Amino acid sequence: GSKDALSTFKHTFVVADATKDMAIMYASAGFYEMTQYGPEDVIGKNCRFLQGPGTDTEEVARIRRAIKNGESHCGRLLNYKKDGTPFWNLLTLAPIKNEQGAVVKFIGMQVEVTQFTEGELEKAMRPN
Ligand SMILES: Cc1cc2nc3c(=O)[nH]c(=O)nc-3n(C[C@H](O)[C@H](O)[C@H](O)COP(=O)(O)O)c2cc1C
Repeated sequence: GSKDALSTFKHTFVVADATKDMAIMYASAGFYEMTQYGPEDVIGKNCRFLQGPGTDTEEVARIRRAIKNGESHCGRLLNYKKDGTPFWNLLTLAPIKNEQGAVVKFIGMQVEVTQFTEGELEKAMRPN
């Protein structure tokens, strides 16, 4: 669920400033809760700091290329919370362009992968 109303009180995202080398300019409350990092470790930084051992170099290259090309993208990447816990991050990226069509910012929406249970599916599919 995206390309739909987005606020911090519900969602996990960050916003990068393309005019400052894609440094994060804003992070939702969910982002801090998910990663365990606080603003002092995030604002002004690049989100690559979440990557670590075993993060897939070819998925990282696909992200880098999508951003350079100004394209939307998603891919699952291994990331690490502040305590060193690995987690799978389903990262969706979307450019933000000005009226001249230049990329000025990127939004990144992260979803920490959790197991989806037969019970949760029953709830999703449960009629009417
Ligand atoms: C808005 C935005 C959000 C991002 N969020 C994450 C993230 O949650 N985890 C991550 O590993 N990389 C994230 N990235 C990707 C890195 O910032 C970086 O673009 C990627 O590692 C590829 O560039 P590099 O090869 O220079 O590291 C995000 C990028 C952007 C632009």
